[PDB]
Amino acid sequence: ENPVNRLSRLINTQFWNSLTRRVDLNNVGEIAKDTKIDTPGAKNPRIYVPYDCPEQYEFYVQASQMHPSLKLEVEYLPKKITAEYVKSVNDTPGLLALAMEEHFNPSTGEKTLIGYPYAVPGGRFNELYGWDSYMMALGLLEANKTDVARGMVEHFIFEINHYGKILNANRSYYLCRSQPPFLTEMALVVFKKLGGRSNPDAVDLLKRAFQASIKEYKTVWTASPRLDPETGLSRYHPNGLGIPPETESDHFDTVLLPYASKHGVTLDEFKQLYNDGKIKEPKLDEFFLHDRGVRESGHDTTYRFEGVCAYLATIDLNSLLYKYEIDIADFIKEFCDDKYEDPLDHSITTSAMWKEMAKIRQEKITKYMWDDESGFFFDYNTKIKHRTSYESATTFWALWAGLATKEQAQKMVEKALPKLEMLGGLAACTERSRGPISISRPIRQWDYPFGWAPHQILAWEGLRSYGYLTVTNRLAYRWLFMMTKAFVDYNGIVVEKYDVTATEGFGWVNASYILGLKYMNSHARRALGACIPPISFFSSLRPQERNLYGL
Repeated sequence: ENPVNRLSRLINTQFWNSLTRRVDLNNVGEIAKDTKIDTPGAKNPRIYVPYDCPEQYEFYVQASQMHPSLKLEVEYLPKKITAEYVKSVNDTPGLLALAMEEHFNPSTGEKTLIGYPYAVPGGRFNELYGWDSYMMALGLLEANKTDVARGMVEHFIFEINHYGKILNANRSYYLCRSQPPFLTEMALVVFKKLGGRSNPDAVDLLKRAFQASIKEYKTVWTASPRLDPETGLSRYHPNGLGIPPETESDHFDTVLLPYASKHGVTLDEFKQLYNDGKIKEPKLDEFFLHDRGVRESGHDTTYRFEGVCAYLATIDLNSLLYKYEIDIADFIKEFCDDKYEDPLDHSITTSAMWKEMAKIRQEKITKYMWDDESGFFFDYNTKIKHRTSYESATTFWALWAGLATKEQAQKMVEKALPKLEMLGGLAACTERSRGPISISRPIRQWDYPFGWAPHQILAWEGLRSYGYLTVTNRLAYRWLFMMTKAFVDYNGIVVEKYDVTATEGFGWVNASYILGLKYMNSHARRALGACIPPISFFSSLRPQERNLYGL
């Protein structure tokens, strides 16, 4: 049996199941156990429920009573979840409620609640994460595990409605932070799979997911502080107070120690004083704004974002919002007779207005970000008004999104791609841009020489979209080879991160393997199975087949 098949098989059956979760009356305790925070208030597990969800409140109370052994506390959240409140529950952390489906005893008619199912990114975790869940949904759909993927769409709808945004993960201490947005596409691909228009259930889901997406776009991404009104582009600029509690106790000690010493106190004491707004240190308040912004960017961390992130209008975010605008334009044209009225503010929009927003975004991005010379869309700093020159694998999100001109795609493929394409796929950024590594300045995980699943997946699809499928094959081969070599040599371990230079795997890594194979014919599968590295494999082909890999 061929290792590419053993791994395919394992991912598609056993790993997704090992990675499935579903909240019922008996496990709520297990799932809510949190160790990331250690205070008296954290010793007991806890679940926070929104203010307008009484059945759900009843449910988790019932759960707490059926297993008093656990000491499961259950609080209601405020209708208005402010940053100050969120800080106020740092010492009493909790799991957040998520979507729940209704079952009914078909002869008695008694109502029951059971969690819509989801997947976690690794065997270690129990929470629903954000962007990881779109990639996993793609993977799950291929395994005909559509219900788990749909559950996640169900959950993101719920999160946007009750917590105001899609969350990094469904815990009290993440309430002020989001993730890169993929709801429109996530909802479209689950919808194609359940049947499309011919499925009343699917159309209802599509609608709920687009009401939500429009609310997310208007209230989170093009709003508040995250919008830079000058450019019209958006930043990862979450609200939030004080020190993120969930982190390693000592995580921030080296940056904090000088401040504590400037103020004549110990570190413990300085923490407290900061976290009660009693320090007036501007450049420390800024540093935590960027740290929050990093965590919201999903790229934790990289030198692209260290000490800048929340002033950057990223190609990352602004590509994804382009996608939002296009997808919403179609949705309104096709399922709202071309007039959508937002029920929350009675604002009335047409597909043409949405397309126009997209059009404008495209010009705005091109203007501030595009560099015809190198072939990269660079992030734009919005505080100092100046372009970046960090060469990121996220430049491909512009193909994925569909916002790049054909001339732009050519230039990126010809001149940018070679600076990112390493032995095992796309590195998250180039060697040049990472800079020199030292003990002062150590290796960050989302930089060269590392390559990440999501970056591959988005690029594969982006290039396929602009007619570069032949390049996707080459890139896929490189990634799949490297994953397959690892699996063989490390005695069955699938790994979190790869340098392109356990029993569960990892969500988007697993999904990357299955998505990658769809591009690979029999021959390529056999060579991958024989652990033949790309240079050798390509070199063995007749030049007609070598053209399938654009070589």
